[PDB]
Amino acid sequence: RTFLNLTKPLCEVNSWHILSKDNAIRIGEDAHILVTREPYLSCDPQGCRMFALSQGTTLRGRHANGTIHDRSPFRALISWEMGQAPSPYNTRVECIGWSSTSCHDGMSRMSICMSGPNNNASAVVWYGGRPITEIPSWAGNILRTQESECVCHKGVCPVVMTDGPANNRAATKIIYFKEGKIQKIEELAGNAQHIEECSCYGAGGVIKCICRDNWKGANRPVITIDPEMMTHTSKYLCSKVLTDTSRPNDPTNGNCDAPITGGSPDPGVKGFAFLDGENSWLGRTISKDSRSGYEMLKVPNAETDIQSGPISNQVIVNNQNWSGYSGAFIDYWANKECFNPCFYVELIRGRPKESSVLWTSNSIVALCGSKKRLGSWSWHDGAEIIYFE
Amino acid sequence: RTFLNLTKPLCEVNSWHILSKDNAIRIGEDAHILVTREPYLSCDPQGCRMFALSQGTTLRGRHANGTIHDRSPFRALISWEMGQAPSPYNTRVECIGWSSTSCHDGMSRMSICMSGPNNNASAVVWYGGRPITEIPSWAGNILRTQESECVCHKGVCPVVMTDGPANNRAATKIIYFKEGKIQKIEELAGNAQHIEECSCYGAGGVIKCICRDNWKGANRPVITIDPEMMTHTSKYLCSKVLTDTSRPNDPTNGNCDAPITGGSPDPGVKGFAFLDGENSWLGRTISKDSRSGYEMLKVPNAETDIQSGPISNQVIVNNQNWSGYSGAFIDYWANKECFNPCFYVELIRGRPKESSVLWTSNSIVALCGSKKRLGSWSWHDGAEIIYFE
Amino acid sequence: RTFLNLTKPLCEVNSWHILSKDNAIRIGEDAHILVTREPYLSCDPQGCRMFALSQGTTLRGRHANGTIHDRSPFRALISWEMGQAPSPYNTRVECIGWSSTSCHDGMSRMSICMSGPNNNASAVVWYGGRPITEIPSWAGNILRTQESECVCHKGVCPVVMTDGPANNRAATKIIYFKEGKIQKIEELAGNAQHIEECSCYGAGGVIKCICRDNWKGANRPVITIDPEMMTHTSKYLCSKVLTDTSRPNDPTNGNCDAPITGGSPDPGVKGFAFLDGENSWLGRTISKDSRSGYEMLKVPNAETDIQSGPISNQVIVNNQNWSGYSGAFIDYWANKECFNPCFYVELIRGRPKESSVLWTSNSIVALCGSKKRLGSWSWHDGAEIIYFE
Amino acid sequence: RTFLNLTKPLCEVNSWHILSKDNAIRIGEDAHILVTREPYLSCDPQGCRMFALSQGTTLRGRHANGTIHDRSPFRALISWEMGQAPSPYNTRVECIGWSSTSCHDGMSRMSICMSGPNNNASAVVWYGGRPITEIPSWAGNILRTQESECVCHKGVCPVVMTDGPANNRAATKIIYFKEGKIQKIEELAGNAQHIEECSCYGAGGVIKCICRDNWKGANRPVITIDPEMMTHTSKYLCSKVLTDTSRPNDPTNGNCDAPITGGSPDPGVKGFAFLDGENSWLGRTISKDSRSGYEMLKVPNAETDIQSGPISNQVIVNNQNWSGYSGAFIDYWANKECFNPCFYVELIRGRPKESSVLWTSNSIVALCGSKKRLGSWSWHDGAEIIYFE
Ligand SMILES: *[C@@H]1O[C@H](CO)[C@@H](O[C@@H]2O[C@H](CO)[C@@H](O[C@@H]3O[C@H](CO[C@H]4O[C@H](CO)[C@@H](O)[C@H](O)[C@@H]4O)[C@@H](O)[C@H](O[C@H]4O[C@H](CO)[C@@H](O)[C@H](O)[C@@H]4O[C@H]4O[C@H](CO)[C@@H](O)[C@H](O)[C@@H]4O)[C@@H]3O)[C@H](O)[C@H]2NC(C)=O)[C@H](O)[C@H]1NC(C)=O
Ligand SMILES: *[C@@H]1O[C@H](CO)[C@@H](O[C@@H]2O[C@H](CO)[C@@H](O)[C@H](O)[C@H]2NC(C)=O)[C@H](O)[C@H]1NC(C)=O
Ligand SMILES: *[C@@H]1O[C@H](CO)[C@@H](O)[C@H](O)[C@H]1NC(C)=O
Ligand SMILES: [Ca+2]
Ligand SMILES: [Ca+2]
Ligand SMILES: [Ca+2]
Ligand SMILES: [Ca+2]
Repeated sequence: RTFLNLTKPLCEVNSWHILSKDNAIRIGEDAHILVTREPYLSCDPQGCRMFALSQGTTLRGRHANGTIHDRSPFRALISWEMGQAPSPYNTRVECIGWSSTSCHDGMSRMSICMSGPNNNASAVVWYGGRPITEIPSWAGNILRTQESECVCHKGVCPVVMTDGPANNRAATKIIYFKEGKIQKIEELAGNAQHIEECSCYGAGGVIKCICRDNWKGANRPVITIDPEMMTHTSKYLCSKVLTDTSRPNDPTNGNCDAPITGGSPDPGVKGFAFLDGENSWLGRTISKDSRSGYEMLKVPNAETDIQSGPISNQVIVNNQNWSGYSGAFIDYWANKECFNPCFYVELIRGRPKESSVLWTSNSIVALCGSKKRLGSWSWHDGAEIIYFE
Repeated sequence: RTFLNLTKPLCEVNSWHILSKDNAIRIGEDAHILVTREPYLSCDPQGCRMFALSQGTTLRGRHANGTIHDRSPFRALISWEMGQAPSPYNTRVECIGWSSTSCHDGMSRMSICMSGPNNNASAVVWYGGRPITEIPSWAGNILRTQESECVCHKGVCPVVMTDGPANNRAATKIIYFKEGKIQKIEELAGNAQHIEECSCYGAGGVIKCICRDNWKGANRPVITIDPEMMTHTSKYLCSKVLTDTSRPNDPTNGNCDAPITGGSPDPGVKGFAFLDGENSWLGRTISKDSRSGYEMLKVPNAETDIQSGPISNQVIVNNQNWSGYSGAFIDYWANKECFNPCFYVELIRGRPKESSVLWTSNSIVALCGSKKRLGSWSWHDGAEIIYFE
Repeated sequence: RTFLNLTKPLCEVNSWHILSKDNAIRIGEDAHILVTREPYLSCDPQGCRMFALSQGTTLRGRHANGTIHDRSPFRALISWEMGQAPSPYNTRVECIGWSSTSCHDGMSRMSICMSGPNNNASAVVWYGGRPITEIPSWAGNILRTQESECVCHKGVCPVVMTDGPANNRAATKIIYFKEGKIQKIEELAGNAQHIEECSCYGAGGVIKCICRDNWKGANRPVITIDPEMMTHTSKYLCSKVLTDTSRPNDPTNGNCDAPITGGSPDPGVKGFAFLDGENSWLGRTISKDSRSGYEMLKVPNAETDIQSGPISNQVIVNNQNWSGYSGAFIDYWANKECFNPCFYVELIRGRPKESSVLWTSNSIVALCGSKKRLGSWSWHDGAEIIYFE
Repeated sequence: RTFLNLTKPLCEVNSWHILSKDNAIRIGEDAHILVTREPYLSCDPQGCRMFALSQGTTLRGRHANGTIHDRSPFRALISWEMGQAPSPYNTRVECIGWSSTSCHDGMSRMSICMSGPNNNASAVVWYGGRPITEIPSWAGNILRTQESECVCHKGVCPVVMTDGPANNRAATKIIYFKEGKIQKIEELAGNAQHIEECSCYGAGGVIKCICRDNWKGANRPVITIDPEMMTHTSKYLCSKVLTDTSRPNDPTNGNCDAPITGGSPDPGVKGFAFLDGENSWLGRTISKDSRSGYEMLKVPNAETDIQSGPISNQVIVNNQNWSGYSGAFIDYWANKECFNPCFYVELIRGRPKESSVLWTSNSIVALCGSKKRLGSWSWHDGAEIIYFE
């Protein structure tokens, strides 16, 4: 084994093929399946695994009552074999807490969890299954991180974190790790005005993080990171195709260097994009208002062109079904000439959209790029809420 | 580890001994057992595994309701240790979809799943647990495959696929894979008029696939494949002993080169045969109308002689019990000078034949050849439907 | 790895220490635990495992109804990590059937299961997890074997099998296996008049099997096997201390060469003994009539002296609790200069003795020798039958 | 690959970070989770595991009724992957009994369990999964041991055991093991007047065991062990900060060489401390009467200074929540220059404090030292007792 180096370009992508689906809510109606939210996937030289924040209870259990609540001492980052649903029997605890990221550097896995009260949270950084570093809150307001995978290059794994208000200017930092140890800490610089829940991927020696501006923008901030120099720049996705939720109608032109505001009633959702000239794809909920549906839009030069619009689309989840967070990952250890973009959509079931149940949970679907023009259908959660009533 | 070569002849078979039985429906009455159908077994250097298409629900779960339906976004190919029943806790997801095949080449396992809507399905081809190739539907009508194992020789694994009507001429192809990559594609040639759900095995450098003509024939198509030249020929099993379901009474003579028009009310069922001159064995349901019972018939020269009839028989499942699909596999890595034929029978329970329950599932029984003359009994599913009422 | 040989002597035993207990019935009252009976343990270079014949249903499942019945197509030999209870999720299917034995030769494990109808049963012999040999019934009346571990010496593993009446003269054979292949078959020789369910162990290059005479004797047959010459002799335990169930009161003298009759209402139970001159121990149920209680008695020269009586005792299961079958095993791979005797007791719950439930199952306790004088208590099953009503 | 040597010093500790939490009671309200008590953690070269004494029943099972009872034939030491909750499906049985210790010497794991009746208990000492040695009771009154990990140096692992009354003078021994074999036995010497349930850790070639005086002292006894010379001394923690439960108010001065008595109604609880001059931390329940709350107190020179008081505190469990036993462990195989203190708190639920249920069980939280000043949260058992009514 050797350190992963981000030497390869992104693969050409013309459509998206099915990678995995865990059907967790369908199965968890009867089997012992943990309540989760904030899922993702991350790979290593041996393959890929699903990750999520457990609520420390099963879905049918009486303790599922109240799991709309985001932060508790009963949450933990868990991982499991891709495709399986998360049970108490097949899940690995990565760290304890209510916000996370994880990535493999080619040698071992780094996992990070924040826990604690809102005014006094702390991150614990784990490497190869052991705790290495702890980081106290710097702003006394919910120190928190990506909720999808980090990316490593020559053993250096940058991680984006935020501490401060969700609805105003906050203190975002990029922390550069190696074997779980802090190499360098940078304050956020550039034109992004607020940063949450970054979705990051690497290609051609550059890491790109596509994030959530919870304060103003319905356009997504983009942080571009040089993992060798350990420096970064930031701005917004230039395209007029707005990809946060809630958002207004797409304007005539986007804005590379400032938020495009508007939309109702919610300030943001975790999301992602792959940005590679003509080979650029933006995910978004189909609804401009709610976390419903999910579509992939091929928008050439989305990163640079304020007039860029879609040239193709693929519906991943139809607009009659619930979605949620979405994020980027790549199997960097695949036997391929290029790094092939993948993504997941979190399929939220229960509260607040479905208030006939006392709980909130999700299932997962994941897809990767194809150079072919593949047919598509909706990969919605598939559980019947009435069965849980 | 090296590539498997089909260098051995088939073992002499006089009797069939019990290999495995999972008793999934009996166990699943109380334990967390996934709803399945279209099962099979496939082996590798280390041992043998059971495979099936999950319905993404447990048997006692409320989502078992409606599982008569063949195609949904909640289906997946799953595999598990031979003999165990399939639960959410002991199963590996091989790929996502509603039609599959899988085989080990001696180095790693190739698995293929079709998914998507009827008019726009796609295959994803996996190797060593990673996605390698995607294949779009070529005829826009349920792109689909074997529902039992493929077979490999010197790294080349041919797979039979069909796209188009189930009740008319369709577009069948033989696709030759190596490490999940397409080496060659041939259109079906020869005298077989319709091809579904091929059951395939190898011996003496030749692969034979015994299939289901869903259009006209109650006699089964036979495809003979040279995996070195990557060429094939096709025709029908010659024997008067007709092996599809439904079928009419066995005629005075079979027909090597044309379908013999069937019985009532089913157009076909997946089945298999081992064809080796005198050492030839044909499986079929005992009922000529329906998926009930299962028998093995030794029919010397079934492949070449229209007058060939049985010289011995073994009842596998009595005709008072439900059967289903059946298929071939071989433990190619056994410590034996010959390749010993094995088969499974899918034991279907619930709908449509048992409509007092809302679900359709199955269990599995598997047997392999013996040179001895062994006694037999019926290996029926064994669950009491009344318990599920 | 190397083939095990049996050159070492038996360790001195002055009392018995607890090795394992699975509490299967206690746990299975509310967890998914398989119905079993006929358990045992067997070891290999890595450790020891528990074995039993599953009934192919959970204990709380509706299919547990009727599990008094000994033989069905839904039974299989399952193994699992010592001390765990047997669930559908942690058990390995060794083979399919309703009578078994198993042993490790130092290189791989051999497992044998009989299945089929009473008049036409057959054994399948597995080695290293693959089927090797099949053996048809020779007398047409429930071909059957030890229900505890066999024993191997320099690759040769003898197994005692019986085919014929349970209540009169039957056809017993010793079959000598190597790598699952038949080396030699011998008809039973000597003065034992009937043989069932042998409990076997090795020491000093010799295998002793202590069996059950179901026809006449309340004293136990003893078969002495030389695994190098592949020959055997047979007689009865000489001691006046009678160890089958049912049995009469112990007489003033035993009989080395004929069955001692008497006892009511049961013709026999599987049991065991370790016979090593002054270092000899006999197990038996505490009740003379019924399968209740269990005691270990140190009976110097039990194998050779008709007047031999106990010089020490250890109650293993008190006489207010149900026992069942018992048998011998040894960890032949321990880091010791001698082979230390171990045994298990099957703790039967449910029918026929506990008729308030519809099922029959068991749990397991296992103990090994100590040279120390250890205190003792009763290791009964521990479940409350009322909880299952 | 090598025997652990206790060469490294203790790391500097300024606050405590979360390591693991299993949330067993919350999860076990619906999933199949074993009833336990007396938990701990122990690590090896590969990772850390949770340990506890099972009660041989699940929490929702009818057999959970009466599990306040400490000693039965149905208890066993089980271990499982750190962070998971203990189920019948993911737990390894280490040994059978109702008092235990375990530790890894760098090569293999030693586990010890006591079992049997009060007047005649015995220990069985296991090494690398096999039984090695048995020790009969020397005082005929509940032979018993640490209930948390032992510590090894150059293959020698000392273990503190007690036999005799809980409420008067008893017979304590230190037994030095290597590969599970007794190297030396010492009678307790020094000023400690009664010893129970030692919590032990090593640093700089010295092992320090912080114990429970159940006879007199509310201050904790401290046994100091030289694992090379295999010798020891004993006394009490000097600090006026009393750390047993029940205890009186902290006096003006502690006493290094004799018990500080008082407190009501209970004579003791298992506890721990790390003692390293200025770098010294004492755990205790927040309540001086009952097993509620848990606090860590930095008490410089607690081991040597009768006037030493706290200079910092961290609430681990709030005083509105139930706690229980606590103990020391260290990941001796961490990639760090110093050994980092860790500890766990047992979070007892059910009887006798919560008598609305018929059972007694626990969950686990574990924390390790940080050199940082981290914020803190209460890590209580998050279950709602009403859900179990
Ligand atoms: C314990 O298990 C054993 C295995 O050792 C099992 O063996 C089986 O026994 C039966 C006979 O009992 C064998 O049955 C034979 O099967 C063939 C083929 O049958 C299929 O096809 C025919 C035609 O379509 C169907 O009617 C039939 O239902 C099957 O689907 C038949 O051709 C055989 O018929 C001949 O033998 C009969 C006597 O056995 C005659 O009565 C009959 O007239 C036929 O005779 C002619 O051929 C004989 C040569 O086989 C010859 O001896 C005669 O002189 C004459 O020319 C027959 O029905 C079956 O193959 C065996 N299976 C295996 C795997 O070995 C035992 O029966 C069972 N024992 C028990 C229960 O105690
Ligand atoms: C039985 O097995 C033992 C243990 O493997 C063999 O012991 C070896 O004996 C030879 C002398 O015959 C010594 O040189 C070796 O050092 C021994 N090996 C060990 C690891 O103890 C023994 O040879 C075997 N006996 C037979 C006849 O097979
Ligand atoms: C148990 O099985 C017997 C025999 O089939 C049947 O009479 C009875 O109804 C069954 N009882 C239950 C409760 O399933
Ligand atoms: Ca926004
Ligand atoms: Ca047909
Ligand atoms: Ca008898
Ligand atoms: Ca005390």
